[PDB]
Amino acid sequence: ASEVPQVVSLDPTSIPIEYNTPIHDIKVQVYDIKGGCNVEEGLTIFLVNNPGKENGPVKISSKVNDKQVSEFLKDENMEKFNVKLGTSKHFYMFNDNKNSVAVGYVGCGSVADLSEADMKRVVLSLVTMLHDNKLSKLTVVFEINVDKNLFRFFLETLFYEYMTDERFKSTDEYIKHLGVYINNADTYKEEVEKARVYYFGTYYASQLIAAPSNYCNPVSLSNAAVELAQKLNLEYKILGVKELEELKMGAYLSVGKGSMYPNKFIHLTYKSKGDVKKKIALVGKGITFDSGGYNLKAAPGSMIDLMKFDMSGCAAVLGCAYCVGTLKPENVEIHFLSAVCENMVSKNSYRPGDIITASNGKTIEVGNTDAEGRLTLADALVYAEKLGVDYIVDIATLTGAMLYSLGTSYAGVFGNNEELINKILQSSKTSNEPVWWLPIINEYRATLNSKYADINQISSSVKASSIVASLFLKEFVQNTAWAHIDIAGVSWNFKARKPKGFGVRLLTEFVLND
Amino acid sequence: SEVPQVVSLDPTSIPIEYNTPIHDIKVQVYDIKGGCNVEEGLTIFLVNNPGKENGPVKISSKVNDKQVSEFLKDENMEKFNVKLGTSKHFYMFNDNKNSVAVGYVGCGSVADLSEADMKRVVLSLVTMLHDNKLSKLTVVFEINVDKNLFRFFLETLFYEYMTDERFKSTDKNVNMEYIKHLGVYINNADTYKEEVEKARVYYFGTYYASQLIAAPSNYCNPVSLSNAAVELAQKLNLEYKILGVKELEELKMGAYLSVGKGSMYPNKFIHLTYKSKGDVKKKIALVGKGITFDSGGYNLKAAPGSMIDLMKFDMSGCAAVLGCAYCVGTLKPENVEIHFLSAVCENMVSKNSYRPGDIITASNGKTIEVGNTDAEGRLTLADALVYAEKLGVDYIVDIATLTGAMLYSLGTSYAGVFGNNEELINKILQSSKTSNEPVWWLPIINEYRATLNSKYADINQISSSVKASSIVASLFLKEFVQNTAWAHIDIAGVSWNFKARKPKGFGVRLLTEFVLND
Amino acid sequence: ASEVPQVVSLDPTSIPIEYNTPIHDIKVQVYDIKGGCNVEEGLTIFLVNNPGKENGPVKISSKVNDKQVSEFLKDENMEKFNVKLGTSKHFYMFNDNKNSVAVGYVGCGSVADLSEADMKRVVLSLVTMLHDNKLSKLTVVFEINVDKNLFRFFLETLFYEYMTDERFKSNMEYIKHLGVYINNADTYKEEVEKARVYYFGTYYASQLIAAPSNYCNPVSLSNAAVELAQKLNLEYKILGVKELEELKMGAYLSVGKGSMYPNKFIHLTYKSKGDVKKKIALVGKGITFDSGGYNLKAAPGSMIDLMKFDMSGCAAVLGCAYCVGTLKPENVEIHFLSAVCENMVSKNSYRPGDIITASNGKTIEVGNTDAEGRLTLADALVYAEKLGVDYIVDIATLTGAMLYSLGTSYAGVFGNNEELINKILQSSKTSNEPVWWLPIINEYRATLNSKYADINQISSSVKASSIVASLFLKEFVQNTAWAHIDIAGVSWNFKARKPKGFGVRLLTEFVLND
Ligand SMILES: [Zn+2]
Ligand SMILES: [Zn+2]
Ligand SMILES: [Zn+2]
Repeated sequence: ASEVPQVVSLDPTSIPIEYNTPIHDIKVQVYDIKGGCNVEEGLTIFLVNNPGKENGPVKISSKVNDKQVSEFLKDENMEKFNVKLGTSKHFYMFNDNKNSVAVGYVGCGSVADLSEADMKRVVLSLVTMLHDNKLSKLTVVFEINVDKNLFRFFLETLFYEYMTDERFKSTDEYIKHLGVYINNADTYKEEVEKARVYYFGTYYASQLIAAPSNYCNPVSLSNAAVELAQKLNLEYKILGVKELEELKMGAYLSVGKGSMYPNKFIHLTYKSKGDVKKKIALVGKGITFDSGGYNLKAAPGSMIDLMKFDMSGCAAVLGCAYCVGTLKPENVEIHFLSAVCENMVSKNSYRPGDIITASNGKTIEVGNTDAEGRLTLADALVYAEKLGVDYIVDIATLTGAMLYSLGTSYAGVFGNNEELINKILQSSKTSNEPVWWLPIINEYRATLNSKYADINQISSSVKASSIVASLFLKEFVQNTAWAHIDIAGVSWNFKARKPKGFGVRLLTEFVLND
Repeated sequence: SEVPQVVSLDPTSIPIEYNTPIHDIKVQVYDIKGGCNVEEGLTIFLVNNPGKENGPVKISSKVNDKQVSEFLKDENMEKFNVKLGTSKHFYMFNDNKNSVAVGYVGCGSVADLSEADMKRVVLSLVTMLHDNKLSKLTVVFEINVDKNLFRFFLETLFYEYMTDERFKSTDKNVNMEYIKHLGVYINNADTYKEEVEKARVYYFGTYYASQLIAAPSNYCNPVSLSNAAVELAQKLNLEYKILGVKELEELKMGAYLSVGKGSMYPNKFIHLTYKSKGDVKKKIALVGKGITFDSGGYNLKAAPGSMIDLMKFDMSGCAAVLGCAYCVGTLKPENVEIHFLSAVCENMVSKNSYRPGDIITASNGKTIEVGNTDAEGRLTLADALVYAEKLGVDYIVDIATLTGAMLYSLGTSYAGVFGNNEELINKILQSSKTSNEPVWWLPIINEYRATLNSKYADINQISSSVKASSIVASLFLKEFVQNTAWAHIDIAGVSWNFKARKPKGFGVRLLTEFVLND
Repeated sequence: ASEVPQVVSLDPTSIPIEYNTPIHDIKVQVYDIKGGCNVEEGLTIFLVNNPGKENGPVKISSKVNDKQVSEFLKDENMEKFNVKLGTSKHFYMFNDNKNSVAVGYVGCGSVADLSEADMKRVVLSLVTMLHDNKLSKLTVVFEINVDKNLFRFFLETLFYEYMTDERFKSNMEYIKHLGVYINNADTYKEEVEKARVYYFGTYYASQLIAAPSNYCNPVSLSNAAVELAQKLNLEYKILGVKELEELKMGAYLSVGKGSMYPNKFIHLTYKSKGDVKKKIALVGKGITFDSGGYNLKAAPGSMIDLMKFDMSGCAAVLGCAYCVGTLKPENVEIHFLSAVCENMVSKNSYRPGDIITASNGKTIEVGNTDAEGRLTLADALVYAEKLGVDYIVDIATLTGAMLYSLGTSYAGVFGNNEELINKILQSSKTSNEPVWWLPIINEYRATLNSKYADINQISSSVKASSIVASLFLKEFVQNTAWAHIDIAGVSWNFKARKPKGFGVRLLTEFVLND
């Protein structure tokens, strides 16, 4: 940890982090639906669908251990309501002990197998029932089929969407118990604490992303990474400017020349206690603010105000270290890397046209100072490869063109090894964080031929930027299976005006499945 | 106090002319009933024809000279008309056989002249003084004007006549001489005599504001401007205090300090005070926006129409306040205590600048999410308004070149006024009427307040959905006044005279009248 | 009826209009709150506040005539909920007779004086419940204070927002009963059928606006006006191209030159049965599609896809004819005028630079074909002044600058007569359609001095376009009190994606109170 420089004494010197969240105090109990449902304090919600009958009637199938409640929920009363996805209703009644109880349902539609996006919709409806109601307990009854992974996803999403970030509130009551009734409850029980770990990894990444760039700068972000490593007993090394110069990391150093915050390179290590059978490097893009540099983000739709989110890759990688440090997988050694800097406008900034030398000796002609993420990634990839790992996976908010290709719902994966790419797709399936494979088109490579330097940073002819940037990055991996995840489109949730913490669960499923 | 320089040729003060040639003009008001002596220089009749649009010129005064009277006969004048702003020059020999210049300016056919009408009349008169060498001008009012409008006539004649040559070097105007005497003939002269020296004080407050606004950003920076304010206070015997960065850190003025983080000039907060001898009945804070240059910061002013070359003028609010301090310090009103406040800084691009997305904390403890670094004026004004309210004052009035949207609502002639108290608003509209500086009341629409809701901070600096940005800025400002009558004058559209390529010094007379009226 | 031209046989030949709406089937009853509440049937909603306590607990005071619901409404239950403006909850339960009811509340925040905008939010939250409700009755309990006009505004807004427009389409049932409990119920009763009339005026204007330009064109619009006039027994005349040529309406006819639809000038008249003491012309801008013409709407932000709404003023004037023809004021004669045409790109369109002659003989130099609204209004105003009326009021979606001056909530009013402006502002207050007085600054008039014509259509220097447009219109009224209402910013509800029908209630209040 290093001292964070300040312009004025009011400049903050750390990122505030909440570790002990109210989600962590919630006691979760899972019961088997075969024993019937007890219905007492709090709110009890049934998840009901009607397969094949679009907006069909509600029917409650589980046994309920209360005669008054069973009478309320009989088919004759419930058929006046429907299962349209996301629809919900609240019921109030007195039970067999003459106590008042709150019951309800959320509609899960008429398709038997819910997609990740469907389930999020169900969760959002459920969370509007928790907001503005002081409840001590929620009980959820699954009258719908879900596999183990989708059940976990239900929990993670619930926790994440319910949790509210109030770190930056100044002048401006969570349940204590969650009951779940499900068929074959004993097989779903194992997902509960995994879900709690996954929730905090994602929420932790989200806290880092959402923290503005005066709070979250290269020095305070690397200090947060140190403090994480100390709580988790990971090994850690933060490389500063003198060390970076010695390693000849001139692509990464040039991007950070115009910042008042010194570059800091984050290297965290998890090692398994047993024989190591696989070595992995996870590389996240870490630009704490992206002004564009002398290629300033001034054009309509450039969104300079969103640019604190340009370290979302480093955040996903640190959220992954949290989950890995907590779950403790065997047989694996994982390095978590991020070349952290800030891209600013200064007398000291690198310029359009500058020629700079990366730590593998390749000279690069800078065509646009706003394509800085690929320069910092190029030195981090060289460093990752020198570690002698089996796989290198990077994750980055790299290109705006992602919005035009896959949009805000799916991230793109590119890579040089099909087996690795399949493992990432497999991890997408089991994490329920959607990614789609996109090609590295070798025909475009000639457009990176520089008249003067070994290579151009950008294409002056090809508009397919996310592909061009993957071609550039590929030049910095000589002999290792490598994949690149571009999360520029999926990282920020525009509708809810907050980060998704996207990638933490995807990467962690990758490591654990391996 | 010491102004930092990058090279030794960078200026270390704003040049300021105090004893201007207007101050050397001897002015005498004479009653028209005695008739006009016509003996030297230029004599101009202000003449109308009520009813008859572009009607003929007919002189109504007695003139105590046979020759000049002969020249001014109706038959001779009938070739000429009274269309607003039209003028003519005559040359003749009086009874003492000395050459004499005589003339008229047309004042139209509507016997009640607006502020804009009287401005056209003065402009034509000033064209008659330019490119001529004259020792004496006399003006004969053959029109009806109230006391305020007669004073406006003199203030405007003085301001428009005065030429600002501080930054000329090889191109100083060789042929520029000023009159030494001004005679005015008018009905019931004794009653207008009091307006002469008041006009002279109002002219200078206004010209002084103009000098600071016109001074480029390399002459007028936060250190040199706060230094000029100290000098002004010292000449007037006002109490004064300039708060520096260490004091502003202790006061926790985080919104104001974030704006100046990227500047080579330390933030300086100006606080001057005028206090009447005897009973203080009203305490007022006047707060002026004092951004000495506004580049936009990282939301740089790069879009077509953004006029970054005009942005030395973004301290026009602070100039108005300082010109007001001049008039107040000179005229010495009773029963008031006036605080003249400006949070002065410069909005620049640097490794040190604040960024879009940053969350900063104001001196009242409110956290603010920056959505655009070029909305910097309301961040500075938020901390200045907290400071003003902690002074225990009865009224807070701020004046500011805040939003370019003023050009689309009121344009270049009228300023907009917003506020939280209808009595205060009405006092401002009243002073608008007696100062002849036009203002229009605009609404603070509370339905837009929800668009300032921030997901992370207590409040957003800017709306992402509402385009009525002068209204949104006022709703933002209103959050920094808890329980005091407050009004806000947006002068972004009126401050610069685009036609004449100079400042208006808008606001000095409006604020003084407001103070003196109280 | 004129025949509607068609390019293909599938082109529509009329505007579909619903006259008998489900709102017209609602039986409304108003009871005094001091008597306590009958809650035995249907959905009951309490409007509740907590003055001084930001986000304070809900507390319901009314005595209710049901033991189950009474239990539900006890303080210990309701304090789980808060009063933040627009927040709502509602619960299904069984009443003392084991019939299904539902009960809830809508939060009215912590300030006793509700504004109109505040009241819209309350209504929207109530409407959200209604759009999921199939109980046959709604009871609204006012545990808050509102004046007569605000209560009528509550009803108008409830009816307007509840009603949904399904004319172009190929969960709920509309209620049949509405009960209101409010203090001084006897005085509020006279507001009910006035609200229902104002609601339909506003909805009918809305149906015209929302109808796309292939349904709603100069011929189909003026046909609709004739059918309206017939149903209300108003006098009517539609002026066609040959009559408009005889009348020398050169400015209006030039704007419509490029359209396939002939210009149609609408003139309806209501005349009171008694002595006529005031004569009024209401003139509405009626461009059924504004492409901009050769000055095409191609710049970012020009919103060409919204430009079916450029007949909003005409629609307001026609909604007002409905209300006036229904309510039948005494002592007045009202002329409802619109110069209807469509502004298109064609070999036949007028061009930037054309000099055109208005029906008062003034020659006009066209500087921009997208400032067509004021050309059509110039001839309409001349037409109106020849009728010999006491007051002319025009209403028009005239300048996009309105979004930069007053925004989307308040319209601007400009005029040549202080007393008429005062009556408009007073009607704004009583109709709850907000307007703000803006000046006609005479110093800008010189910017309309054309080198070649009598006058310019636009300024080439002044950016205050709403004022400049008003200066231009003012040249076409010689000696009559006139006011101009610019509703460009307030006519379309961008968040709800539908028209407001703005101006119907303001116009009616103006005519009813004069
Ligand atoms: Zn970037
Ligand atoms: Zn500014
Ligand atoms: Zn139009």
